[PDB]
Amino acid sequence: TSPALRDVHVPHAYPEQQVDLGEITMNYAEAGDPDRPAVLLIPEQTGSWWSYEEAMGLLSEHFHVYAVDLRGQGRSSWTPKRYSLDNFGNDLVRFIALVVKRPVVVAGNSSGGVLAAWLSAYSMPGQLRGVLCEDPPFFASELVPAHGHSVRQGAGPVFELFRTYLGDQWSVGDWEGFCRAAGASASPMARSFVADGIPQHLQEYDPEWARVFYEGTVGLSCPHERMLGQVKTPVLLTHHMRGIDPETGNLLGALSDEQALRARRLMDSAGVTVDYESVPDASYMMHQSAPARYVEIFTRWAAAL
Amino acid sequence: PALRDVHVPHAYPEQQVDLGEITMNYAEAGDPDRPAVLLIPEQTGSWWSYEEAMGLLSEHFHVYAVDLRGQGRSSWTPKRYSLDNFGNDLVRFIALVVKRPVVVAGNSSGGVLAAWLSAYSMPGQLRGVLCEDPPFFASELVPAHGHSVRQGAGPVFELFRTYLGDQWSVGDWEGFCRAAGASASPMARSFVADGIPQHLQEYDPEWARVFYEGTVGLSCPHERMLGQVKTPVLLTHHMRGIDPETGNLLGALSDEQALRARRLMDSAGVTVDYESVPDASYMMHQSAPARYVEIFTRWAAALA
Amino acid sequence: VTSPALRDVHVPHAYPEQQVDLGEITMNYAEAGDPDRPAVLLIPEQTGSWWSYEEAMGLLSEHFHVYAVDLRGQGRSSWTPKRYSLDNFGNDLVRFIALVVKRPVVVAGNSSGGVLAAWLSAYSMPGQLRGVLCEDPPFFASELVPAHGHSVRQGAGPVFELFRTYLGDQWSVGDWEGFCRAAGASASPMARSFVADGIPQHLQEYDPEWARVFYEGTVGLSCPHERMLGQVKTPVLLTHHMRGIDPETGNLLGALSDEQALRARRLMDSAGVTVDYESVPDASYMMHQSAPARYVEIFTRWAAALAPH
Amino acid sequence: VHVPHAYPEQQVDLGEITMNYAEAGDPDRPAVLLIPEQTGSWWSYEEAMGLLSEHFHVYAVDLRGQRSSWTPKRYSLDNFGNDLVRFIALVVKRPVVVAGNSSGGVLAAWLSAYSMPGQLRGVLCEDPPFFASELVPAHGHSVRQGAGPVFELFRTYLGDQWSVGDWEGFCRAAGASASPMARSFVADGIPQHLQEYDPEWARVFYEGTVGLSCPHERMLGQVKTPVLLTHHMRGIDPETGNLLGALSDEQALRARRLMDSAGVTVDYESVPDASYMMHQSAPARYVEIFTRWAAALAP
Ligand SMILES: C[C@@H](O)CCCC(=O)CCC/C=C/c1cc(O)cc(O)c1C(=O)O
Ligand SMILES: C[C@@H](O)CCCC(=O)CCC/C=C/c1cc(O)cc(O)c1C(=O)O
Ligand SMILES: C[C@@H](O)CCCC(=O)CCC/C=C/c1cc(O)cc(O)c1C(=O)O
Ligand SMILES: C[C@@H](O)CCCC(=O)CCC/C=C/c1cc(O)cc(O)c1C(=O)O
Repeated sequence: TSPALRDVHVPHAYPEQQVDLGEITMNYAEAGDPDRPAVLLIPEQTGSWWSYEEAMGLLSEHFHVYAVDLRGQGRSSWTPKRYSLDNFGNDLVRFIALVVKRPVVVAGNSSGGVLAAWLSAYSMPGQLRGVLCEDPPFFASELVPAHGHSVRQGAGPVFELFRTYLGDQWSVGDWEGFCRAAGASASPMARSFVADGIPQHLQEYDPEWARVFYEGTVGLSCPHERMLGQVKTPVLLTHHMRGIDPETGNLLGALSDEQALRARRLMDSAGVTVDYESVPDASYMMHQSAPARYVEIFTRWAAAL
Repeated sequence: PALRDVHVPHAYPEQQVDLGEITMNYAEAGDPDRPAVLLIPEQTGSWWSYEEAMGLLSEHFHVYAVDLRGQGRSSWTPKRYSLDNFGNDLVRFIALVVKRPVVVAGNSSGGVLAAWLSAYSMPGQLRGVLCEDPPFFASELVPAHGHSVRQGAGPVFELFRTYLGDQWSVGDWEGFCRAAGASASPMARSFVADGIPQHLQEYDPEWARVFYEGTVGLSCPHERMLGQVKTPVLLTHHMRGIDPETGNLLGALSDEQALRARRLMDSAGVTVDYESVPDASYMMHQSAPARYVEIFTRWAAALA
Repeated sequence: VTSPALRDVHVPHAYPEQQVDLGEITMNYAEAGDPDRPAVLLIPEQTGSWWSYEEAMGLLSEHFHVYAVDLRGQGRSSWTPKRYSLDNFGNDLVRFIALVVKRPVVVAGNSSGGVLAAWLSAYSMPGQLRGVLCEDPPFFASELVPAHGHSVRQGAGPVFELFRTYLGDQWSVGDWEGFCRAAGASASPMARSFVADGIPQHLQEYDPEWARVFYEGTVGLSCPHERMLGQVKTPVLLTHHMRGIDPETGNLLGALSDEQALRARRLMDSAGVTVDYESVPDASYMMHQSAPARYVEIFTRWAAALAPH
Repeated sequence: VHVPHAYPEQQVDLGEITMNYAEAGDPDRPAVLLIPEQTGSWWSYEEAMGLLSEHFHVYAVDLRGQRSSWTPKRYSLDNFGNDLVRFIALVVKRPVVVAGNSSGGVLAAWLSAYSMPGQLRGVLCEDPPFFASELVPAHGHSVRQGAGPVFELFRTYLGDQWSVGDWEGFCRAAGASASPMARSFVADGIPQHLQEYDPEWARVFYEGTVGLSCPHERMLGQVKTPVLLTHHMRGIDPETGNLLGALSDEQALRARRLMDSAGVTVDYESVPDASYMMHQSAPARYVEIFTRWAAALAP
């Protein structure tokens, strides 16, 4: 297995399509009847469009569904030195403008949920009808957050190992060294990656993603407080498992109760309807671990826009 | 300037468009059936930096001149100033207002953004770009080639950051003039004046911060942008030199930096025209409008 | 205001002032007590000069040979543009002990001075220190990217931002009017406290580049607190004064959180030293100045127990 | 990985670290302190020590991160420099003449400006990357246009405290580098001196943290002892525009101007045919230059 050669991809239930956005090619898949309201699905970090493979089938009964590979992931362009929230987000603006061509409901998981909120605030006018942020690391994914734990006290331990042992565009590729260091890590999420083989979704991932989160450059020019304070559409914030590790004090999960509270206050001050669904027993990737439950929450909220 | 009530009338009516995050102010001139042109001002310059050249270009072109975010009547956006946000604003402006392929001309930092659009616009948006005295590399904190911003315009930016401040929150013009008067940078000493120039009153000095601190282009290194340009490019290179007292760069970019930038743009496969005008000021479109429009029209006429 | 930028602001105090050339800088200091008694070094809080301790020095001089110092960028000590770092502050103090005190010392520091006392416990030359008192120290909370809890941006950072912008490096801006306007609009109670009664004398002696390097996270970039605390080599007393959470912002009030204190104590315990912890939640952060008798009581009680059995 | 050498080795506790060193010559003669280049141990000077020990009391040291303590997250010019201040005060206990090669010569200048008063009689800066080892220098080429390419490969393929240790991947990338210095490191086995090196050294130079709080122009403008600056091979690579050698002629001029304004005697010796480690590749030549200059210092 050689992720650096980008020859790792496998079949999926929907055909894969590509669009030139200008700087990058973005790979995506499509499901459902084009006469239905459009939905855009943005995956979690290290997740490709097919992170949503099962939920797409359920959602396609009611919506025209697009799921995308972000730059640095899947079959989309890898762009050294270019990974930032603003480049991710403007990629998605161009996708909506060039491919979807009608208003969309956007759902994103974790960093994808950060980008869904990015679009709510910063898309072109009228591109969006509402957004679902699925377990988003508001503040918790920033190096210098306005509120609560930083990324160094949450997912950063994992990103540090990715940066060191996998490297930009898999330039190091030391899977054995990664597993050795991960098995001895204080992060339960880090220890979770130790395996004989490389998970498929991680084979498709550009680990420079991890560098820009760990080093705090990905969001340097996009502070979360200013983004959250400027959303322009309804927002559903889903909040899954979270807790504090007694051994280290680090955050477990995507964001703390305090970070969720401050994020909700910020979006409420922007003048939009903010719904909050707390599912403390769910994994962060509910759209994949509990697809029917996720689609139930999604469709309930989508119907009331 | 902090209250943003300083604006005055101009030879053209001003229009505003909602791009999403920001409102963009601009002016329009010429016949809607002529080829479209987009003019991007230098740093601290509003759209009306191009007022004279617009008149001359409007005989042949449908001309748009814009205020970038943090300038003029466009939105001020604290903590958001980066090349990619400037650039994508302009992508949106072309898509929502111009709605036709455009020829883009940009002065200094506007010319960096002209090259940004050449490489990173949506497909087919651009026919070609004129980069008027662009500080390739020299406006970066850590350039691949040649002088850094700290050895170029950085001394000016340090003074703006310290004495004017983000969104004019400090606004110590007397303290700025005192310090600029004692600066080794000739460009800094050129701002000493009793009153605040009109263009600078409209300017958000957080601009100077993000250039001085190296954050504006952190996720947009110039060598990767220059190596991915996709349209014909005309690079005009105006006055430049070395100050013996400091070794600092005078002008927008050195001959070495122009050479390395042209090599990258050539490696991207595009036709790069290089016009060296070592007598001209960096803002030739304003100091010598007819000469600027001649160079522009000569080159634009030859585009497919 | 230009007087602070010209550094002609200094006034007399209760003790005469002395200077020593440490190499890069001149360090100003005051001395009290019997040279026959055990030596003590007092390190002020940020914006505080040696005379922050003036009253406590009188009380301590009864039983100790007391030295109180101006750090670089403060008081009459050298202002050093672009050189403000925990390592440069700390090595200044190492040289002061070596060149002036010439005896083992008990070190007591307030807030950032307490961070520097811990620095010395870990990183001084061998045998220079017998123990350190860390008076309300912002362990982790004065860092831009701490291992644990609140960052400086969620604590004292709002004050440092206003100092950086309106006072400026070496007081080059000096916009006190603008500072007060912005401060009166600030959510930080510490920020608002600086407005009344003009520019405090201690602040006029202060180089606000201090505030820049804390706000920008450069002061301790090469000196992470977790590695410092895990390598202390002397007994440590940590006094923990007022602290809480502001409901309006979630920001820390005080020097460090109870979580940060716990994690700091755990690291110092793992270093193999005796760690004492005294919680005084009703005290201001500068207890040595606001309640000198109470401070000297804590100090002397603990210093007595440093005596070998 | 450490091996025997021609001189016995000693260790001293400086506080945070233990410092390894070797000592040679008559303890009655004037003291000399030798600081290696980056990735160099004290025995970088082994042959030069023999020659110098006939007239001088010679000390050669391992800096932190090179048998001296490795100290993760603590590598900075000021921590390097204060280590040496402590070594002089605790070990040498007499004024010293200091010679340092490349980054060691940066530290020799550091000591001239920032040591404790009177610790130093003079410094020799052997091919020092003044400015050129900084991320944002006041003058000339930055580290990214000089030795940076090498440091980037060390950071990625070797890693902090050799935590990655992908020597094969390093050799592959180095052999294909446009930097001749990088290409020079390719070898089937790890050189002994590099086995002794903490590559977090390379990280802090590449990332510009090593000297963040120690800008070179303020250091050079505050030197307090005589300075000898030796300037070896240097040039421009036409393919990249990058600097070859330690510093440019422009950077040497700007450094000399600052040291002149500091108020000290500055001597400049241009040897454009010499490699940067003249004390190792041409020891007799190096000791001739040093012994001449040191004899002119006030006894
Ligand atoms: C490599 C990646 O799988 C590690 C993050 C997953 C995890 O910790 C589980 C708790 C949820 C945190 C998510 C999260 C947090 C971030 O700070 C950034 C992210 O992109 C995610 C993100 O997953 O996109
Ligand atoms: C007006 C002042 O605030 C900007 C500097 C003017 C000057 O030095 C004249 C020489 C040309 C370099 C310009 C320039 C250089 C940069 O590094 C960045 C810029 O935005 C410009 C820029 O003007 O956009
Ligand atoms: C006075 C002003 O300049 C600093 C504001 C101090 C304050 O909030 C009082 C509560 C305790 C925090 C202290 C503290 C905290 C830091 O992060 C850094 C410090 O140097 C101190 C420090 O005071 O040295
Ligand atoms: C990794 C090591 O090989 C360094 C590269 C040596 C080299 O290019 C030839 C000599 C010119 C530059 C030296 C130099 C330059 C720096 O910027 C920093 C250094 O520590 C040295 C230094 O060697 O100490």
